[PDB]
Amino acid sequence: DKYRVVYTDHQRLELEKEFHYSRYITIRRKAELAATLGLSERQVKIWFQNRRAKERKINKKKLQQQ
DNA sequence: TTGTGTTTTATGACGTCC
DNA sequence: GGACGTCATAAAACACAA
Repeated sequence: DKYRVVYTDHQRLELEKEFHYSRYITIRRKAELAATLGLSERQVKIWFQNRRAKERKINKKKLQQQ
C-alpha cells in the first residue's frame, strides 16, 4: 500500500504548462502526455481535475471585494 | 524543533452527456 | 456505455511562527 507519491518538478513543470493551454485534456493529449511524462492516464486525469479545484479555490479568494 | 496549518496525491459518491 | 465532471475527504509531504 502506497497512499501517495510526489511528482518530479519536471513532471509538475510539464503538467502545469499544459493547464495553461487548456484547463481540460483531450484523450489524445491525456495519453500523449501520460507516456512522455511516464504516468498512468488515470493520474494525468485526476491531476487536471485537482488542478482546476485549486484555480477555483484561488479565484474564490481573489474575490477580496474589500 | 515542533505542532499545526496548508498543499499535494488519491479514492468513492453521485451526476451529466447524444 | 462508459468518459469524464464536480465533490467531501484522507493521509503523506511540506512550510514555517512560537
